[PDB]
Amino acid sequence: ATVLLEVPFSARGDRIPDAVAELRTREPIRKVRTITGAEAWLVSSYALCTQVLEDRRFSMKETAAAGAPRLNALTVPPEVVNNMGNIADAGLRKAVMKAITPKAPGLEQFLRDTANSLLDNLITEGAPADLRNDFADPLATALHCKVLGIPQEDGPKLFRSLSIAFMSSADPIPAAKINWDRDIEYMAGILENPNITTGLMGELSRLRKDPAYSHVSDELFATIGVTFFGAGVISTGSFLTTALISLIQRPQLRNLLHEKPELIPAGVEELLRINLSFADGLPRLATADIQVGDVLVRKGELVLVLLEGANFDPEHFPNPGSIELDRPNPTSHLAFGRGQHFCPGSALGRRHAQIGIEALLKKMPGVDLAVPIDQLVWRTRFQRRIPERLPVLW
Ligand code: HEM
Ligand SMILES: Nc1cccc(Cn2cncn2)c1
Ligand SMILES: Nc1cccc(Cn2cncn2)c1
Repeated sequence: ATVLLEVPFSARGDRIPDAVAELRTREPIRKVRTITGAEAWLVSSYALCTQVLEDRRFSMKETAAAGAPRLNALTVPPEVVNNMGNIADAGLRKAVMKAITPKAPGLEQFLRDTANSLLDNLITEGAPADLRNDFADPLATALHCKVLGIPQEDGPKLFRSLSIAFMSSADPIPAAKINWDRDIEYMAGILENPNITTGLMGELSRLRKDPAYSHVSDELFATIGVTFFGAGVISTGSFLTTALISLIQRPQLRNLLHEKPELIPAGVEELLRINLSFADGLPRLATADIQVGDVLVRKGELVLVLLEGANFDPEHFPNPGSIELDRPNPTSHLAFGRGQHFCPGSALGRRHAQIGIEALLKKMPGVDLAVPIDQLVWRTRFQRRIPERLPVLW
């Protein structure tokens, strides 16, 4: 006898497991067991991933209900799982979305200058350099302090919550509450701090005193700062780190982008498509009985949308493991989700990666791994796949 197939399959973010293509061909929706012991439906084709993400009866907010089958334990309060819904209900969606575009005057120049400074520091110090801890993550942290309007020197302490806040655990995590309550207290103080007049927190601070928002809670305003910092920094830092591995493993591409930097946006879009940064499928709870493929999903069941299942589906993306800059459907991947919950940071995340890559390739055109790739240490039981260190030379 064997036990029911367990998820996730592997924490390694440098290769896709052969099980994904076997599932997708043979059983593109099938039952699995999560780390909590709950059963769930794992969906792994482009067609069925899109179906689930476009039908709101597969609900994100209902995954927080008491007694539901769970992918992992909550690391935030349960109402926060409906964060963007709560922001829309408070009349804040347009303003939040506006503050996190990469379009603010000076923002791109600030990203380039920050990237170049970080890279000059590594060159001065000499190889090997850790491109996660000393490049991608500080670049994401600096970006988010600037986008929020908060001091750059507060970024490192906020960032050190993230190795716990984004855990994917079978059980509640006591440190996640300690850090959440401290970070909410910090963001509440930011809303009271007259120096904070720019970025997302400067805008929320003004709207908070405007009569049209007088009954929006201070808790929601503070929660927007904590959740957008955390989700944006973990998502951009982890994506850029694993994208740099994919790039370094393709010297030909590396060299093409270095020669013809105008191709960096197309290269980043393919790097998004093939990215393994999400460690788990996106969870949803069925609110009705719904046919998905050969399975009737029942009300109350958990469904997990496997992004690499969609993004490596050869019926949508022929030769899915190859980066091809001339695809006719280049942005149709699911790296930013799809439907109601499509990522509102998508433009920002694209620009962080494009600028980080352009700066790296101009400063370190000969970048290469400084250790055999199998020697990277992949973080486990986490919502992202990331190497603990990314040692390079040039
Ligand atoms: C390369 C970087 C990023 C990737 C790959 C990414 C990916 C995603 C994905 C897959 C979702 C959908 C989740 C779901 O449907 O269950 C999402 C939603 C979200 N993302 Fe991102 N993200 C990135 C950057 C950012 C940034 C920069 C921010 C904010 C500063 C951000 C904030 C959010 C929020 C608030 C949601 C929830 C939206 C909703 O529920 O309507 N993300 N992101
Ligand atoms: N209030 C709060 C904030 C963040 C996370 C949680 C869930 N949890 C409860 N104990 C450990 N984690 C509860
Ligand atoms: N960037 C990202 C990816 C997956 C899930 C989320 C959810 N979120 C909503 N508010 C903060 N985080 C955000």
